[PDB]
Amino acid sequence: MKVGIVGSGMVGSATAYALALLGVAREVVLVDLDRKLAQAHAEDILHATPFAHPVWVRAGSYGDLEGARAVVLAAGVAQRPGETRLQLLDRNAQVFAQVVPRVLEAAPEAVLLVATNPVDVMTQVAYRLSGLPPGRVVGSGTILDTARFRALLAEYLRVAPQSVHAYVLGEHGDSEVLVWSSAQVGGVPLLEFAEARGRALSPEDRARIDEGVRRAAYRIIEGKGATYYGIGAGLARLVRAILTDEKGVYTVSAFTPEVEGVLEVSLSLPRILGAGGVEGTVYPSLSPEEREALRRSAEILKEAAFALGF
Amino acid sequence: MKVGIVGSGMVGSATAYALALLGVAREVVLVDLDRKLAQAHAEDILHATPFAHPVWVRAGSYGDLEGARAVVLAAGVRLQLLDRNAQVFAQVVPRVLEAAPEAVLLVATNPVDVMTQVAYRLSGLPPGRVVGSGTILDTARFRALLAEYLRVAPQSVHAYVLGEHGDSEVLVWSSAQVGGVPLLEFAEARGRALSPEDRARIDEGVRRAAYRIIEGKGATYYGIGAGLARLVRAILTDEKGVYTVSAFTPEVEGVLEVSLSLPRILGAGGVEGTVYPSLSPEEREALRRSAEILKEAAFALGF
Amino acid sequence: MKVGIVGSGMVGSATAYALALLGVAREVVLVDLDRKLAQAHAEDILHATPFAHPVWVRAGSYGDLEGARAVVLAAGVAQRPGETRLQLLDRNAQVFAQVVPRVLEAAPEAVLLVATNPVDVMTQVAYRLSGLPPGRVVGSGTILDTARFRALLAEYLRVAPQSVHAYVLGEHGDSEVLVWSSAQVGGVPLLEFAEARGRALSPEDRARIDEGVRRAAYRIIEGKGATYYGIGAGLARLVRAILTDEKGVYTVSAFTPEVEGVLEVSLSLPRILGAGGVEGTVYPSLSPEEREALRRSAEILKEAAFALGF
Amino acid sequence: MKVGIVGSGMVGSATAYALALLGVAREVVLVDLDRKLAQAHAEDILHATPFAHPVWVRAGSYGDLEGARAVVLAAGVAQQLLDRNAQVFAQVVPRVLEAAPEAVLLVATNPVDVMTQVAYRLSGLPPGRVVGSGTILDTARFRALLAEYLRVAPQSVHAYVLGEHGDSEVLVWSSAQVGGVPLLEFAEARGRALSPEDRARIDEGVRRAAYRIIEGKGATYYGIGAGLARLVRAILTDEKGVYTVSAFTPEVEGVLEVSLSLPRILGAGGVEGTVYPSLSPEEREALRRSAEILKEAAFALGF
Repeated sequence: MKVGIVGSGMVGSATAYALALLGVAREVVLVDLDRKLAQAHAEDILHATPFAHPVWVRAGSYGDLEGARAVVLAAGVAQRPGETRLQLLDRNAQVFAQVVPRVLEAAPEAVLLVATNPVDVMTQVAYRLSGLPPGRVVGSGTILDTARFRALLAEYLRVAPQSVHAYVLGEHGDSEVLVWSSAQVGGVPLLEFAEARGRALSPEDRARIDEGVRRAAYRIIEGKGATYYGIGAGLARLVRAILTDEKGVYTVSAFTPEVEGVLEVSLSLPRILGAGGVEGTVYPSLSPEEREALRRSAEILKEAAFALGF
Repeated sequence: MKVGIVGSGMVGSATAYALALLGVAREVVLVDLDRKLAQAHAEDILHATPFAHPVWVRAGSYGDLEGARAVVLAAGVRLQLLDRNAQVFAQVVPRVLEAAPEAVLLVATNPVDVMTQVAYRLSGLPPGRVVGSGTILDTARFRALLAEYLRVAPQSVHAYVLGEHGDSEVLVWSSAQVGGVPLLEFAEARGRALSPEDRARIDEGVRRAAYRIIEGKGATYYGIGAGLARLVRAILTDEKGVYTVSAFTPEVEGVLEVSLSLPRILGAGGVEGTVYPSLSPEEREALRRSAEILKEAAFALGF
Repeated sequence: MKVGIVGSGMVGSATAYALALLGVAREVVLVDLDRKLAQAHAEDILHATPFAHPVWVRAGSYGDLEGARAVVLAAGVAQRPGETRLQLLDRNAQVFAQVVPRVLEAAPEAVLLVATNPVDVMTQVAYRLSGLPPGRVVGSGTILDTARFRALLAEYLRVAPQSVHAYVLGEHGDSEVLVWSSAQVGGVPLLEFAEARGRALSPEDRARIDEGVRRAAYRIIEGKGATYYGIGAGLARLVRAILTDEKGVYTVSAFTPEVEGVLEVSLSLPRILGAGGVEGTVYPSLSPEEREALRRSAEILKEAAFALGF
Repeated sequence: MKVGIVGSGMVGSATAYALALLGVAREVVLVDLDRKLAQAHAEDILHATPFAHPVWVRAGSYGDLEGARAVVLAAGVAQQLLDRNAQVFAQVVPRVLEAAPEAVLLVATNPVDVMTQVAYRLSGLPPGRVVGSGTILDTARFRALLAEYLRVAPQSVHAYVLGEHGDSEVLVWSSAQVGGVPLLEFAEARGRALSPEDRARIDEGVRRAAYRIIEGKGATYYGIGAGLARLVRAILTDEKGVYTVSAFTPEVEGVLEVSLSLPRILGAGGVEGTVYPSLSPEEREALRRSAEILKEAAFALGF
């Protein structure tokens, strides 16, 4: 099976590196305006594959994305000195306007998996441009924050992460929501389970955890200039769900008819991911304050789509 | 790390095979009165290892269990039968713990809940240290069938089978989650409302599995072999994962000092916590009843 | 991908088990005239799968082999009281006469993987009946013995097994040829490597090791009646090689035009195994002594097959 | 087990990432002067681990290297550079062994062959304990291109690149083996004659790889990251596998006291054996000269 990746900076290349080291697919195709950036990365990574799995990583054009069952969009541009947010956004919006049609031309039946930040808006942009059903365009969304939330929760409780069920919903960013209230451990309420043991989650712990989750990206960018390793592996996992038609549940961003009163916006909710993209939503119980933080996350996101016209 | 298995019949040797194929442990020691049987299974399995993982599978004595961090008891021979097996354990358990005072005991011998209770009493260890495979195959089969019906990955399905492993085990439909939401509410949102005949169909698939396998081939071993290996992995890696395994428990639904499957946290010291699911009146009554026959079976046997 | 197995005894079922636990194919189909036996084994193994990899193991008919890319033939009958080896071979050759056309009817593109003993003659039988090119019919042959030879050499030299290249060739069994002369480690000749390692490999070490390889099957049969775990995993690896078009080198049995002058005979030589089965033979340097042992191994198989009618 | 990585740039951080995704060690510790760079890379990678294996990646000081079996030195500093880096190693090496006295030192810093010699002198350890990545990438690429050309699994191709990592490295065509048989012979059997033209194409493919990668992206790190992770794994598992890595060598073709890549057996204590292949006159002579230039470079820098 073939995976494509458009955009061969750190995020696209680390995604290819993850795909190869985990042996997710037999073929990975890097596509980038800078033909020879794509080539350098592809060849650097090919040097790694003998020490892991038989995986054919190459640089390529959109035509070489033929039969790709999933195409990662980590396209976009290197921000400029003094280039504002909204400015960079308009630029990436225009990159996608060129990327999406070309990808879908070579790989009509590919799920499009959007990585480019801000991921929720770029997801909505690629959805509108694709002219596809909304399930076929999936954004990586909050998956790393969700998993980080699970990890920190599992740690404090002393149980396996895979026993912890817990979400981060909404915008991938400042307004994301940690769903404390219907989080579970082995199928039962989490806060309550904690309590029945050593100590219930304290105010200090909750916000130490909230800060562990919420300001991770800021810490990373502050210290090294950008995040890419984390999302590389998260994208690989999603690619894996798509190629194997897993139908696992992931907090990914997609176009959603309505949420908490807000209409036609892309954001992360728990969704079932398979060979054709997201194929069902799993809406969990929310508390009134989580519900309200979500409406609010949706609206922020809706307004950012307005400013781009999508 | 070394794993021990006492009893080199089909269940024990299949566990060794699953351990080796999955690469769970670097060293696996099969111990059996019939030494030549243990050696033959060990060597057969050793020929497999170049095609999987570096795992030293061998036959040995009780003393070769020294330093083993988990030991599987698969040494099985009506409650006359159940009497013979308790006699065996009265030999096995002291000799395992002599060579390996640190080992978590993983009871596989039928009936597993009773034998888990007897292993416990004989051990003199704390209760978390003696763990019976219990209902893990049935719980997983229950999740598998539900996942298929719902068209969702089994890992998103949290459903339990609890109590006594066998005919009277309790499928806990009532509080089953999926994606963290109620099973039935999720089932409708997938356009597959669970029908009492669906519910009964699935029930049949879980409950009658072992009976079908025995009718066709005379014994079951492939499933529990892999299940025990997964359990051994949990112990060796101090996973603290949740598994519906049997352990001596102070009280279940009023019934005191009985061994049976509940959702339990499993790590390097054995089970170290219970995660008690929500039960409906029917299920609870079933469970308390299950707990009762087991309590007095153990009691008939002097345990 | 789908793999079929005909014959659901201990060899066929242990093979299904190894395929499931190692996650080799998405679907495994066991076919046995004794349907309740096939069904019992498939369902026992299906219960293992939640603890390893998603694999659909099921019992079925020849018709259910359709689209299979490899079918393991572990078909056969139990020796009766006072029946000769050669009488048994008759009855088994007859089992293959029924099996082979039915398998090919339903999965005309499958590589056939023969496991039934004596594997070399049975490979010749499968090949003649199939009507297929020689590359399509492959016997497991001596892969277990070759693997053991290497493991023993490894442990003795203190070096990783994958660094040791030693072959067991010819007829699977007492007649097999351990190729000492051209065995190499790290590319260079075994016997100095041992030297420049502070292990000389007295003639007593080679005798120890020859007994280790040659007499394993006997020891196992004497202690438990049959072997199956070893070949179950050996076969699973051959299947993986076929499904991944690996073109790896294995000492497996195939119909060979000429070996040391003996014509049209099946036995193990080093062979390249890929999606179409064996696609090349690698002939290692042989010593006068080994060459004559191989020649002689070949002509006893040639006779036995012709005497059988193949 | 714990692995240390000193130097948290792209090589050091790609290595930790490789180690994490492949699930090689349970603890990965990153050490860098720029504490925040190390912390950021570590936290970035920690976010990946839920989607691969349970691995604890973290920033730390030399003290946190306690009990590390292997420590990667990718501490080259941004640009006489030699001298510069030679000083770094004078600081780094003593600190590491203080925390991790059984630690094999794994030099990644370029030029890797001299640095491996540097690290060795300062080590005060047995020669095998200091191992430089050397030509492992080029050897693997050489095998990959040959496998591709001959239509055969890479695992079957036994071919080495030896000597100095870089433009004067030696492809050992003469004694290369596929499936145990001489290379050129196997090419025949395949009907895939290795002509001078084909060898030139393959040579360029191997020799000019890093050049091409530097030109398109500015630096190389993904490949060496996975190669180092494999070397680390060999060490942690006491594999005793054969790798073309750089190590201090008493004499090579008559040149004395020089560090360069030869096939070496790699285990828990570092390299514990050298496997010297047959060399054509051309190759032997090219290797001899390379070794000269290195032993000189080693001596002139003060090692």
